[PDB]
Amino acid sequence: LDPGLQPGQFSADEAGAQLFAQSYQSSAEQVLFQSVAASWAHDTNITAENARRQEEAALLSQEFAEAWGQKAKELYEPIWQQFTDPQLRRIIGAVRTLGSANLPLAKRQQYNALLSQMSRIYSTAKVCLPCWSLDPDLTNILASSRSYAMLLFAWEGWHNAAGIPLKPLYEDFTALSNEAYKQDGFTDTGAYWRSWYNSPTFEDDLEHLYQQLEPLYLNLHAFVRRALHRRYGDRYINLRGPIPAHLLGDMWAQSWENIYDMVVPFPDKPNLDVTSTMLQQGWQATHMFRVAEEFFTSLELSPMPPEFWEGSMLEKPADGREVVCHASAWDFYNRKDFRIKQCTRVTMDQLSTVHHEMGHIQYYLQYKDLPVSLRRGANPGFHEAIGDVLALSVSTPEHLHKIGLLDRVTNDTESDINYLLKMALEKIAFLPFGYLVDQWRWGVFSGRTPPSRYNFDWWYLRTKYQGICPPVTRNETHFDAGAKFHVPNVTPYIRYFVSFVLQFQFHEALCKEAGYEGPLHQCDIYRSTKAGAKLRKVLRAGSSRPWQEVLKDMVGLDALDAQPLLKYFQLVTQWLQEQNQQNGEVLGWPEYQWHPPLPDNYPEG
Ligand SMILES: *[C@@H]1O[C@H](CO[C@@H]2O[C@@H](C)[C@@H](O)[C@@H](O)[C@@H]2O)[C@@H](O[C@@H]2O[C@H](CO)[C@@H](O[C@@H]3O[C@H](CO)[C@@H](O)[C@H](O)[C@@H]3O)[C@H](O)[C@H]2NC(C)=O)[C@H](O)[C@H]1NC(C)=O
Ligand SMILES: *[C@@H]1O[C@H](CO[C@@H]2O[C@@H](C)[C@@H](O)[C@@H](O)[C@@H]2O)[C@@H](O[C@@H]2O[C@H](CO)[C@@H](O)[C@H](O)[C@H]2NC(C)=O)[C@H](O)[C@H]1NC(C)=O
Ligand SMILES: C[C@H](N[C@H](C(=O)O)[C@@H]1CCCN1C(=O)[C@@H](N)CC(=O)O)C(=O)N1CCC[C@H]1C(=O)O
Ligand SMILES: *[C@@H]1O[C@H](CO)[C@@H](O[C@@H]2O[C@H](CO)[C@@H](O)[C@H](O)[C@H]2NC(C)=O)[C@H](O)[C@H]1NC(C)=O
Ligand SMILES: [Cl-]
Ligand SMILES: [Mg+2]
Ligand SMILES: [Zn+2]
Repeated sequence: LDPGLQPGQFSADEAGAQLFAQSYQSSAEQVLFQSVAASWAHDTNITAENARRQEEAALLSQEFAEAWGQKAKELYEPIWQQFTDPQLRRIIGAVRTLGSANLPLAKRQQYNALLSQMSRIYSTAKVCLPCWSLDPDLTNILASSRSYAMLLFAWEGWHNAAGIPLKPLYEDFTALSNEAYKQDGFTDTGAYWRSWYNSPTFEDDLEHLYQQLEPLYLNLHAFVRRALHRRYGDRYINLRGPIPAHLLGDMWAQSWENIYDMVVPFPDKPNLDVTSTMLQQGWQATHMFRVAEEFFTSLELSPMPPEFWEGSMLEKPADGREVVCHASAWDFYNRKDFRIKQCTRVTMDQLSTVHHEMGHIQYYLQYKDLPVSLRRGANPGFHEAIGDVLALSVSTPEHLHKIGLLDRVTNDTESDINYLLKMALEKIAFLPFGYLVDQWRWGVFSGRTPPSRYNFDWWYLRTKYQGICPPVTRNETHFDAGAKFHVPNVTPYIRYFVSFVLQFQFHEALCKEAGYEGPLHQCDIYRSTKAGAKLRKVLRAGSSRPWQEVLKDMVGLDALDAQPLLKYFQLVTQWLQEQNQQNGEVLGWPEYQWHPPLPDNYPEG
């Protein structure tokens, strides 16, 4: 480490800790920036040289973190929790957790190389014919093809191409991660991840939430399985068993909005999927990002700065460069550079993804003047919910009419059911997947799931919660959890389950502050400066305040609560129950061993 980046001398009391934090800040911006810039150079141009430069930057960040981290524990470990400044408690508490910087040099190098190699395998994998990339090719197949065998070839090809080679790498990463965080006092890596929510009842609280939500998923599941049976027939759909995992519009069966045209309850009404109108009108990536920006400024939040438009990657590069296409938002920690990297496609669900990533950017813009250690969300679920809240207003048929994407307008019972069913395919279908992914990963980090059971325990949870089955046989040479971005790219997932409940709490509170008095699912907060100011208060706090207190100020309650979500969907919850009873459906999948057969002469066709 450069000496100029090393800590000097400070007293072991609150007065000294304030000076320690100020000196840390003045060097941390330089070290964080160089690491983000090297990650950006790699993710937008994957090459062996850019991976070497990124690993070099990661090693330096670990040297910085060890030096200031060791000094913080030596001076303040027994006293920082009683300091009178709550911002200072948070800064010192973060600095004394060293993470991967606890490892000796050789294991640090091994750790960084695994992260680089795992990212490469996932983002360059391809499916070659008897080659397709995940984005756009395989995504488009899973969303629009209605040929069972074509869908199967894409699903099987992808899970085999990405999952199989990742397994040996993921076993080594898990061991090294645990060794690192044990030295910060955590029993395993999953305990560190859960500690961010600062709640001793976290796991029990989540389970209780899912108990209230499960009847809504079971009824959506049965209704959709019936529609699939009408398309594919008894050979491929078992009305009392799990759904084959490749038929629901998405590589992970994680949201089902892309099969809306196959289940719409009242097909005679206006098409609430505006994708064909976007293409007809000539929308491109730039229009989508400017339309999202103008919603934010209608609320008197900030526009995107010049550095955002000059630096971002909003389309897949056409020079054939290899890139990480998975959509992501980037804070460079210098208060100036903020960017999105997205291989944007012109569709309705991509317009929602644009809003989701721009919600992250807006957070970065609002808290950039805090110390670096507090430039985070109140908890990670807050960060995921911001863009989704705005996107709930944008998708209302009334808002779509205002921005020219839906001409015909009606307010009748059948149109309400269509809209809420489409929104249920996006939000309710996701709940089991958002809940199960880190149940799997927490078991791996704790040792309850060793390598010999990675796939056995993944498919137990997938069938338990989602009611789906793999459409070809799997064994422990397969590593199907590894075929989902967040696993090889080491991003925690329970933030998305928290977000999908929390965003309806935010929507209800902002709709009230805007003076709206109709049904919750027809609220549009567009141009409400009062809602804007309420949201701005949350965003400017960063992680300076306990999240339970920020939530109480915003919505009137200091805990996660499913009731606003239930209220939003109530009309379609009742309708789906009534329909399934009339069709004599079985709720659930009591034939839990069932798998579909292979198509005739497969893969030859
Ligand atoms: C669409 O129509 C609904 C109500 O009409 C219909 O009722 C069903 C039979 C079906 O036909 C549905 O398609 C549809 O819901 C309108 O909702 C009504 O909005 C008004 C004003 O926004 C509400 O009045 C307020 O109610 C609150 C309750 O707390 C009071 O505090 C206020 O003082 C005020 O009285 C009314 O409650 C609400 N009715 C229902 C059943 O929700 C909706 O506005 C309309 N949407 C559009 C875009 O025109
Ligand atoms: C695990 O599965 C792979 C491949 O999947 C198999 O595909 C069919 C045979 C299906 O009916 C299922 O049995 C399996 O899931 C197996 O890889 C095969 O291995 C044998 C011998 O090792 C070889 O002759 C085949 O060519 C292989 N197939 C491929 C596609 O590589 C593997 O044997 C199964 N068992 C283990 C422990 O990995
Ligand atoms: C499309 C979205 N990409 C993530 C996100 O935006 O959350 C990306 C990759 C992982 C983190 N990340 C970031 O951009 C962070 N730098 C933001 C931050 O933490 O500040 C994604 O994965 N989503 C959307 C809902 C369901 C889930 C999914 O698609 O599975
Ligand atoms: C992608 O990254 C590579 C580095 O791996 C860049 O290649 C370098 O480009 C500079 C500028 O022309 C040359 O001076 C170097 O000799 C190149 N190095 C190597 C190893 O080829 C490349 O420019 C990047 N591509 C884009 C589009 O940014
Ligand atoms: Cl999280
Ligand atoms: Mg989709
Ligand atoms: Zn996000």
